[PDB]
Amino acid sequence: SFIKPIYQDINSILIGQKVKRPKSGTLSGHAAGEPFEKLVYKFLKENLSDLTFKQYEYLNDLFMKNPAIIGHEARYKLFNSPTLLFLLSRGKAATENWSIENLFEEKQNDTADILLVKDQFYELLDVKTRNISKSAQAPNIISAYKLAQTCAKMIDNKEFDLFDINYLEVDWELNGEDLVCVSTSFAELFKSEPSELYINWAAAMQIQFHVRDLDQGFNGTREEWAKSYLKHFVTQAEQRAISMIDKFVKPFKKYIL
Amino acid sequence: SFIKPIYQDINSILIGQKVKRPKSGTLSGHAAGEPFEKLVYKFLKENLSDLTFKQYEYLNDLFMKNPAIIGHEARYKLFNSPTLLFLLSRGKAATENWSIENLFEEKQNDTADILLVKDQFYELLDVKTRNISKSAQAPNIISAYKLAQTCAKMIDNKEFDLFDINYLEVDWELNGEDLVCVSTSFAELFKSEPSELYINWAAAMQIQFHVRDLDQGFNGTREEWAKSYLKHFVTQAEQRAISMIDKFVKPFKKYI
DNA sequence: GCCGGTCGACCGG
DNA sequence: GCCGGTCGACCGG
Ligand SMILES: [Ca+2]
Ligand SMILES: [Ca+2]
Ligand SMILES: [Ca+2]
Ligand code: NA
Ligand code: NA
Repeated sequence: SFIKPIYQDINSILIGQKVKRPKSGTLSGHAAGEPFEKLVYKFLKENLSDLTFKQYEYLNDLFMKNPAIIGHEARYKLFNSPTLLFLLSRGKAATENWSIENLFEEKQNDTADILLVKDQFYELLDVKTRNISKSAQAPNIISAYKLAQTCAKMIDNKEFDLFDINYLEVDWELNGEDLVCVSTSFAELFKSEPSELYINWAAAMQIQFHVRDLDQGFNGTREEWAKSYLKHFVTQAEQRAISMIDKFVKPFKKYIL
Repeated sequence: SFIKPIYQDINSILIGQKVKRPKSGTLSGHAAGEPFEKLVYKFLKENLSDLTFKQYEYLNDLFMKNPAIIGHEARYKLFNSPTLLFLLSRGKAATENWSIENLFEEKQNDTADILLVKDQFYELLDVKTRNISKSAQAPNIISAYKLAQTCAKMIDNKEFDLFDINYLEVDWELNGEDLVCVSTSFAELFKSEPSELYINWAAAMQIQFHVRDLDQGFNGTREEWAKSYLKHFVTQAEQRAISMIDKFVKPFKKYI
């Protein structure tokens, strides 16, 4: 990680940073701590200025550093990596229409919140804000499906030393007429036991876990991670197939016969 | 519907309205046109003050005119309807610790945005916002599961005349800073063909469609709508179990 | 004390 | 038309 070494510099400037609350008055979903994510990034941009990039920010530069390139085919080859492309790309149309006049904007679908790149190594940073004023179910981490594919693309293309997926939990609470961070948590996806990783199918097939509680004792290799997770996914997919019928079918069959 | 009769009147007030954008970043999800639901409730309050209630505002009122009744037990009996309870009631410890000094607030998973009650009849209205500046996918209408549960309850209790679930789509487009409502659409769930409803399992098993495109020509009994929906629900469920395997199993089995 | 359901609203490598 | 993932972050009728 490119943040791990300065987690204390970050964690510190965070706790106690009174930030105005959303003018909307819902504090749910994106609006929840959206301003917080911005807060985190802004710091990196000033500390690790050379490695910090917003996912679209990276893209716009990537394309702009190669102006003599056009079309989707050519612009995709600029990733020099299938996996890393499947995680950061935009889509035929969006890619083909890119321009210095029609840049890329933040897309709700984007895999990573912030990108940290250096020495041909990428760190996909996804921050999760958590309202400490209450106790709720584990946040959405990432799509198990998009994770299963990323593993396939890793195994097939043999790319085990290219990127990392790390999370930064930002605990906040309501105080007065504005929000306030009260603590933080960091963890590395590829450092946790894959087999134990929880997949919430209904919840957009997302993996769910509080960063604060994520274990980090995986001693195996990266290749060993992918292959191990992909096995966990399938198993859970099968198990879910059955349970789905046992829960959304059986108890209702007495209304159609 | 207590809204329909004056749809044209609401549709005229909303068009033109504006809402300042948040942190000036990704106006999506709970942070998108969300604020427009606050304008629907407002105008609805001004023209139907005796029937407009935030689902929580309503519950706080119910309990407030029943000082004698305390405890989750009896407090639930205050709904006088299982189904509606499954759709409006709050948690156990929540209804227990309720006091005029600890009222209900906005819950993130509350079935409705607005509740229009009148003469023992309810209208669970769910407002939908949308940036028409782009051809986007259809929004989450409601949990297909929660719906199947609702119908099943409607048949166990014969409650085929008590509530209606309707939707109000409000389209907006960015204009400098604030977002300005440019259009509107209204539609009644229980009028659409319960069999042509699209269940997106990966998307919180939510029913998905754009209000402006929902068909309104069902010509059966409410009892029929339910029976049908459960037949359509149970079917799709089986089909999903099979689709999963061929999409999250076979293409990944080469890896072990 | 183990687990997963719901709301909001997004385009198509 | 039609089909369907994905990011965000929420507690118990
Ligand atoms: Ca995030
Ligand atoms: Ca709504
Ligand atoms: Ca299309
Ligand atoms: Na994520
Ligand atoms: Na809904």
